[PDB]
Amino acid sequence: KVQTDPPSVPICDLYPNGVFPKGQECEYPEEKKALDQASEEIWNDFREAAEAHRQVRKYVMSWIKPGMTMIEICEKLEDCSRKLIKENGLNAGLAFPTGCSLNNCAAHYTPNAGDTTVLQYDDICKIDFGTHISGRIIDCAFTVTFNPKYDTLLKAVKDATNTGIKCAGIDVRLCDVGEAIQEVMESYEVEIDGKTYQVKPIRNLNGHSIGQYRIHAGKTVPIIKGGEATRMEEGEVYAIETFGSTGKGVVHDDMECSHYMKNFDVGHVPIRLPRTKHLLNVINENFGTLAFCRRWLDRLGESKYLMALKNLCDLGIVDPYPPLCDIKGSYTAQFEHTILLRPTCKEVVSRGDDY
Ligand SMILES: [Co+2]
Ligand SMILES: [Co+2]
Repeated sequence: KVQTDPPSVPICDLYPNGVFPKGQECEYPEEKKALDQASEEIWNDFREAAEAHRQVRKYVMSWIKPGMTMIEICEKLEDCSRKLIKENGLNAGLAFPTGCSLNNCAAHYTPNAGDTTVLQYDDICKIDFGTHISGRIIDCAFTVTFNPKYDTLLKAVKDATNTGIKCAGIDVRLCDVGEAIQEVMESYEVEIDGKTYQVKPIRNLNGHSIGQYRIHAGKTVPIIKGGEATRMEEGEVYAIETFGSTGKGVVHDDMECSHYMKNFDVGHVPIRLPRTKHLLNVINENFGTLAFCRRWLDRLGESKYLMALKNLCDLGIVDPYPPLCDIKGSYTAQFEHTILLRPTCKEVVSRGDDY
């Protein structure tokens, strides 16, 4: 068909032949064309997930408004994402929980059950959500504001993310990408409520390579100078993300934890404790090595699971990822895209007409 008003038609039904739209293709800063075409089914899975991400976020920008609760915003977004990705166990679905981190919090907040937080006119909210097909993950994120006082801070971070995307390429050193991002970000000065700031990158947050069912595959993309001279390689996939702040430019763990994920390297572990065994089975069936949140356990009918969840964290089977925040009173912004380092070109697979 054509897509519906509030979106409800799965991306795979909009593109009947199984061939999905490319993202932005870029020259990097024969045999390789054969090598590129050999992985076409993989690129196509990323593109299906990226078109779902494009259509979901456009819909979100149409209705997100102060006065909504954070739970209402997350549930309305995730409902649409499940429909457009055509959720099907671990073959298609949500790759990680909807981040909606506010103000000084830069990442890894999503509400748990009972959270009464309401979105305000002066809030700066980072919407970070992920889709996948067959474990091929799109990690892409943007910042929502309603007061025009944050416009230059948003522009700084968007320009820095685009600079990291342009610098990236096969054989490029990851430390060079960081230096480049920081140079652009720090070229911006902003004025918010009568105080001026030079925008600083959050130095202990980073982009990351992506692997199959593995949001963090092991290499990190720094956003300040001073990092490793490890090179980017042909065939790798990266989330190029940057964060800018008016605070210290450093985040710490804060608030209640909502995001959790099985450690990718831990094998099978026999458990006899009944509630802990049941919860690990629930995680293995529904999430595998993809991240989840407490709201997603509640939705599956689980209750009284918090001690079993703590047990799995203390065993090192699951890791907790608490919200990461700069100092009180500071403002943080984020923009992110997923890029594929194909043999013939760099594709910014999650690029849209919006950002
Ligand atoms: Co992200
Ligand atoms: Co990311």
